[PDB]
Formats: sequence, structure tokens, C-alpha cells
Amino acid sequence: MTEYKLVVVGAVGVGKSALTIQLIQNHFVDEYDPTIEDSYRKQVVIDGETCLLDILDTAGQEEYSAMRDQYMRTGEGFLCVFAINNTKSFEDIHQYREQIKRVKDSDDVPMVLVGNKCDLAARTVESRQAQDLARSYGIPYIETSAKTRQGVEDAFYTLVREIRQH
Ligand SMILES: Nc1nc2c(ncn2[C@@H]2O[C@H](COP(=O)(O)OP(=O)(O)NP(=O)(O)O)[C@@H](O)[C@H]2O)c(=O)[nH]1
Ligand SMILES: [Mg+2]
Repeated sequence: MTEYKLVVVGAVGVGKSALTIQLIQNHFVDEYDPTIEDSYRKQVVIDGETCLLDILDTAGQEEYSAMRDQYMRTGEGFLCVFAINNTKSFEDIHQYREQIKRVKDSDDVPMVLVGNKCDLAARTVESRQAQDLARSYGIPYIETSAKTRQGVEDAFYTLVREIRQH
């Protein structure tokens, strides 16, 4: 096995836990809506390689977390999540990427920009705008819905591939 340390970041309510839980769930527990940041594990085969993903579901910058800095030092790749119906969450992406750069002292950290809640008609962030932003960062952009499952595996596996290609 190869182990990957993934960190999910983004503003309050964008769907960080929903995404993480949807990926990692074994469905013994019907509904699980975590109230606190936590770490989860998932074994998956990605391109023939058996991967152990450790996924940290972080709190928004709005919440205090003592270990936030070490989380970013330990993290190998980051999913930067905003919601396509939440313009402020999109604008906040800059702050998450700056935090990661300040802590890791690097311009070249593996990351994927994730526009969540793509099941919703009430869109305020157009796909093209997010593609531009991801292009400016030199990272992939993937739209997801934790509710419909669209894009969820793709977002996480793309991040693993970014770590690999680093
Ligand atoms: N329509 C829709 N709602 C979603 C989606 N993902 C999450 N939600 C909803 O958005 C809300 C916030 O989700 P949650 O998973 O708690 O987000 P979070 O980013 O972990 N929040 P927090 O920062 O407070 O931990 C919940 O009501 C959840 O059901 C999605 O893809 N589509
Ligand atoms: Mg959460």
C-alpha cells in the first residue's frame, strides 16, 4: 500500500464534511454529520495501486484549531472547497491557499479546487470563473455534489494523482 495524507479545507458550510463522509462511509451508520474536525481512512485502488487515504476534514478559518499549522505541515495534498451558490466561499479560497503556502513555504503544493453543491440551480459562481482561478493557481478544477455523488471520487482521486505527479 501507499499512504496519502489529504486535507479538505474551505469556508463554513461549503460541504467539507459531506464530501469526506460520502467518500469514506461504509454505510453501517446511516447518517453521520460530524460537528468537529476529524481524520478518516479509506482504502482504494487508484490506477492499479492500492492506496490508503488519510483524510482530514478541517474546520473553516472561522473556527479555532490548535493543530491547524501541523495539519498543513503533515498534509500532502489539499482539496480547496467552495460552494457554487456561495460567492464569499469562493472569494475565501485565496485565504486558504495563502495559509497553505505560508505554512508549507511552497508555491507548488498539490491541490485541487472543488466547486461543491453543483446539484443546485441557484448558482452564483460560474464554472468559467472557477476554471480561471484554478488556471491561475496551476491546479485542476472539479465540480462536485455530495448529495448526488457527482464528482466526489474524481475530486479525491485527482488529488492523489496530483501528489503522485509532484
Ligand atoms: N445541495 C447540497 N447541499 C450540500 C452539499 N454538500 C453539503 N451540503 C449541505 O450543506 C450544509 C453544510 O455541509 P457540511 O458538510 O456541514 O459542510 P462543512 O463545510 O463541513 N461545514 P463546517 O465548516 O461547519 O464543518 C449541510 O446542510 C449539507 O447537507 C451538496 O453537494 N449539495
Ligand atoms: Mg464540517
